[PDB]
Amino acid sequence: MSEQKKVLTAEEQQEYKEAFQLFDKDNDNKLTAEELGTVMRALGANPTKQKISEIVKDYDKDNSGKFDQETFLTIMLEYGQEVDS
Ligand SMILES: [Ca+2]
Ligand SMILES: [Ca+2]
Repeated sequence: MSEQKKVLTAEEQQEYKEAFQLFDKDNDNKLTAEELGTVMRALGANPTKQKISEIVKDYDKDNSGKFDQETFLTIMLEYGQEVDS
């Protein structure tokens, strides 16, 4: 295959699986605000810990201050692609 899709495809699933897995040696199956900020930076540019921490505490208040793969997979799946570039 000449073309490739790193979004809403198997490539995205594996990419994120290893991304969170490698950044989760504690084996918690989740990532804290700080951890999420590191992986999120790859999707955006380079935000501040205080900024990301505020979004995590506001986006994750009905659960906790951690991130679950299911949440990221659901959001990326509902968006259809999220990023265009
Ligand atoms: Ca962890
Ligand atoms: Ca949550």
